[PDB]
Amino acid sequence: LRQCLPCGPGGKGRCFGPSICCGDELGCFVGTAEALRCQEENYLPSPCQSGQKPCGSGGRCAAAGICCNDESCVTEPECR
Amino acid sequence: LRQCLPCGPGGKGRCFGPSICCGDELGCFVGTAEALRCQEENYLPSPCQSGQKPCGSGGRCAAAGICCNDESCVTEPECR
Repeated sequence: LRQCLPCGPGGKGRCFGPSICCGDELGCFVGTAEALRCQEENYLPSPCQSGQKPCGSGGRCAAAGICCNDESCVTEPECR
Repeated sequence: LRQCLPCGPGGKGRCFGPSICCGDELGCFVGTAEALRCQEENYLPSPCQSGQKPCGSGGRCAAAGICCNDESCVTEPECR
């Protein structure tokens, strides 16, 4: 599968959704200027590979201590 | 009730959780440096007033198109 789109400061983050941009050390940007690029995800039916640990309801440990699916993010200790 | 703590760039955002900082036009920062100040919320038992529309369950429209509670945020059109 294709890698998820790079986003945020220095492209250190990855798009987990159309409006979600996260990096392990950066945290998660939801609906901010940093996640603007991620809008392209809506035009790629191809699911992407982040390589992050699965979590919650079909989620992914998008960042340290944060579990996000394509539309939400929750603080999760298990993601540390 | 006390107003919620200010956070983010130019203090235009406010803390909805210990790790969540949002601004109507800025979007939401979950676990990012912008939300570091929000940790202080953990040492304030009393609830704060954000003056924002309710949403989901316990959630508040923290930003245009985003509903958040103390530990999570979700893209929500009802918040636009």
